[PDB]
Amino acid sequence: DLKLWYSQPAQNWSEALPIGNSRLGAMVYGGIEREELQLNEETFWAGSPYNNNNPNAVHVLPVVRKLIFEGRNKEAQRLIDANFLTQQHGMSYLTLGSLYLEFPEHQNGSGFYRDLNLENATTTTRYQVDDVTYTRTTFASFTDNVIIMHIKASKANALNFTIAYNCPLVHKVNVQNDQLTVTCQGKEQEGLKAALRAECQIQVKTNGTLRPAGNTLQINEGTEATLYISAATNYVNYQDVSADESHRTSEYLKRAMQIPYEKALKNHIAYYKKQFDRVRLTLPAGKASQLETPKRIENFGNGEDMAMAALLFHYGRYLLISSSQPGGQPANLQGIWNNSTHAPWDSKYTININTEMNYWPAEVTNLSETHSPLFSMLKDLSVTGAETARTMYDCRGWVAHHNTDLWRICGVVDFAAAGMWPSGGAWLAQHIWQHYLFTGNKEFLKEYYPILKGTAQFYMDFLVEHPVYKWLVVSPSVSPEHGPITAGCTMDNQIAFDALHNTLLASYIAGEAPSFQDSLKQTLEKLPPMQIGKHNQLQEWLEDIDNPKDEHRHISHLYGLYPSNQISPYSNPELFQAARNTLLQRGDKATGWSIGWKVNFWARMLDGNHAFQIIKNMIQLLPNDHLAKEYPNGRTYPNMLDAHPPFQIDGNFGYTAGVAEMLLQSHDGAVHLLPALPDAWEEGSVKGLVARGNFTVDMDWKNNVLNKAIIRSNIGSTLRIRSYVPLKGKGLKQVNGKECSNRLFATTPIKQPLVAKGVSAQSPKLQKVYEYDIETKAGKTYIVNTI
Ligand SMILES: OC[C@@H]1O[C@H](O)[C@@H](O)[C@H](O)[C@@H]1O
Ligand SMILES: C[As](C)(=O)[O-]
Ligand SMILES: [Ca+2]
Repeated sequence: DLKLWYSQPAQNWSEALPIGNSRLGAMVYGGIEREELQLNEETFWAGSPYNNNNPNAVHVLPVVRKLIFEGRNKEAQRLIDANFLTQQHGMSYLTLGSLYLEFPEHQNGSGFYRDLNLENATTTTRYQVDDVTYTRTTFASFTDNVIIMHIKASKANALNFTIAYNCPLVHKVNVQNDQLTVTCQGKEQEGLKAALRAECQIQVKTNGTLRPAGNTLQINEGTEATLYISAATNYVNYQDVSADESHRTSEYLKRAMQIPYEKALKNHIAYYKKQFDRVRLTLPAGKASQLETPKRIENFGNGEDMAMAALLFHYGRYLLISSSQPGGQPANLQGIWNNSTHAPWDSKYTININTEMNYWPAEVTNLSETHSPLFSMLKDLSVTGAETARTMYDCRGWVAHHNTDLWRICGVVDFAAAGMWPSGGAWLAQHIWQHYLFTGNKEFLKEYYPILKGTAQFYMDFLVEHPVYKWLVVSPSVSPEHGPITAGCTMDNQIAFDALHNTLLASYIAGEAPSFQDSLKQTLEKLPPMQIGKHNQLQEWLEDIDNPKDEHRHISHLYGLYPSNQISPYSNPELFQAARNTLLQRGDKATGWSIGWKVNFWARMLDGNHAFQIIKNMIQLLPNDHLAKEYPNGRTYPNMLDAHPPFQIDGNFGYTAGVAEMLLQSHDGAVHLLPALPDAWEEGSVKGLVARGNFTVDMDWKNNVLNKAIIRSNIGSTLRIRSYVPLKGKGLKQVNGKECSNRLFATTPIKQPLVAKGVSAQSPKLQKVYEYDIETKAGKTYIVNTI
C-alpha cells in the first residue's frame, strides 16, 4: 500500500503525478497517443533583484501609532497603504513548459495502468497496442540531477515517437547533434524587468535511429529509448544572476549519461530510500484499499479504508523530500510544481502560516535534512530584512512581514489589511529553535543564534508602551487576516514571547552579555498576558471582541497551542479549555491548509476522535477546478494533492505533521505516547518518529491502547515517558512532583491568564496520565511495555 494508481491517463493537471528531486520537477500525465511532462526548476521565477521597502514609513510611523491608540483605525490604515508599500508585491514562480512525446501509431491502446510508487520515487505508465506492450519509467534523479524517462517495447524495433516542446513564455527550440535544446526567457512583472533565463537540453539513448524533423526529434525502429532531460538557470543568489545556464545544463547532462540506465535507477532509489524508509505508519487494509486512488479518496468517509489515511501521510513525506533538499530553495506555496506564468498568490512564500506549515514534517517525521533550505533562506532574510528594519522603522535587528519570494523581499505586501504584520521573520526564525530542540545540536544553534537574536532585537526596538495598560505591544499589526489594524494582537504577543524567551534560553548556550539578557527579561515581563473572554474563549485581540459564529479560516491566536508550546493542559487547564472553545467556534472546515492546522490543533487538545473528524474533512474528492462549484467540499485532488482550492501544498504537509502529533508529542514537558489516537484506529503501528531531546520512537497498539514502544536515545540524558496506561520496563522510575532535568522537551511558564468580569472559567476533561523517567545513554535503545 504505497502506490497511487489509475486505469485512465490524466485528462488535466489535477490528475497528473508529481516527481522531483528538490531542484527539477515534473508532472506526468500518462497519455497514450501523447505523453506530457510539464517541467519546473526551483529557481525559475519572474523579475530581477529588488526590494519593497518604503522609506516614507519611518516619518509616518509615530502618527500611525497615535491614531491607533485613539481608536482611529481606518485613518491609520489609509495612511499605512500610502506610505508602507511599493508597486511590487512578490514575483511569481514560473513554469518551464511541457515536453511532449507523440506516439502516432498507438491508436487503440488497452490494459492501461498508471502509477506513482512511493517505495522508489518512480512513476510507471503501461499499456498494449495490438500484441505489443509499452512501459514508461520516469523519475527525477536525486543522484544524477536530471529527469529520466525509460521506454520499452516488448517487440524488437517496434518503438517510434517524436519529442517536441512548448511553453507559454517567449522561447526558442533548436535541434542539433541529436540534442533538443530549449532556451526560455523569464518574465516582466509589476514593472520589474526579467533578469532570468532558463535552458533545457534533451538527449536520447536508443538502439533505434535518431533524426531531426523541424524543431522536433524523431526516434525510429527502437526497442528501448532512454531520455535524459537536463535544465538550469542563471541564478546564484538573491542579488547575483551571473551564472552560465548553458554550461550548467550541459554539465549535468554530460555527467548523467556516463552512468548506464539500470545503475542510475538503482542509485536514485537507494538515495531516496535513506530518507523515506525511516518512517512507516501501518493501519489495517480492506478490499477497498486495492481500488484505484480516486475511488479511495471519494469513499474514505464510509470507514472501510483506514489505510488510506496512512497513504496520505506517507505522501506528504514523499513530497517534502521531492521538493526540499540541502543546497536548494525551500518549498514554495506549490512545492516545486507549477504550470503558470502568474500563479495563485504567485506560488511564493507566504509566511503567516503557509511556509511554516510546509516544514512541520521536517523534524518529527524524520526528515531533518529537508529543513536546511529554509535556514539557508533565513540567512538571506537576516540581511535584506535588516535593511527593512532600518529604512522603514529605524530599528535594529531584522523583520519580515507576510510574504517573500526568490529575491528575498521583507517589506509590506499587497495592502495593509493583510500585509501590515511584522511577525513573519520572528515565526520563521523559531524553526531554528525547533531544530535545536529536536536534534540537540549546540553547534547549529551557535551558528544560527545571531539570526534568532536578530528577531528579539527588532521587537525590543519596535515594541511600544500601550498608553492605558502599560504593556509593551506590537503596533501597527493585524491578526491575520481579519479585523482592524490595531495594537495588542494575541498572535504578536505569542510570537514576541517566543522570539524573546527562546533567544534567552539560547543565549545561555551561545554566550552573551548579561546586560542583553536582562533586557530580554525586562521586555518579557512587560508583555500582555493571554485572556479568557465572555464566551469562555481565548481572546484574539486585547479587547473582548471575538465573535463566536466567526468561522474565519485563520486561527492565528492559537499559534500558542500550535506550533508553539504556550497552552498546556497541565500548567494552564483553564486556558486550554478556552482554546478548546475557540476551536469549537471556528468550526471544522474552511480551506485545505486551515483543515491541516486543525488536525494539529485537535491533537494538542488530546482529542483523537475530533482530530479524525478533521481528517475526514480533508479526504474528499475534488475531481478538478472546473468542477469546484459542483463539489464544494472537496479538499483532495485525484493527485492526492491538497486543494485550497486551487492546488496549495501547505495542507499536504500540515496533514502529515498532524497525524504525527496525534501519535506523539514531546513539547510539554515529557514524551507523550499516543496522546490523540482515534477510536477508529483500533490497531496499528508507527515506526521512526522523532521526539524533542532527539529520541526516535516506534509504537504499536491493539484495542485502542498502547501495547509496546521502542525508543532509541540518539544523544543520551533523561527521558520522561508519559502515557494514558501504566508502563513497565528496564530502569523505569515512576515520578511524581519534581520536573525533569532535560530542558529540550521542557515547557515554559506563561503569565497568569486574565479572566473577564462575571465569567466562571470552565475546567477541561483530561485523562489521567502516568509519567516515568529513564536515564539514557547516546546510541542505546529502551523498550517499554504495558501492564
Ligand atoms: O498566499 C496564500 C494565501 O495566504 C494567506 O495567508 C491565506 O489567507 C490564504 O487563504 C492563502 O493561503
Ligand atoms: C499582487 As501578487 C498575486 O503578484 O502578490
Ligand atoms: Ca526546492
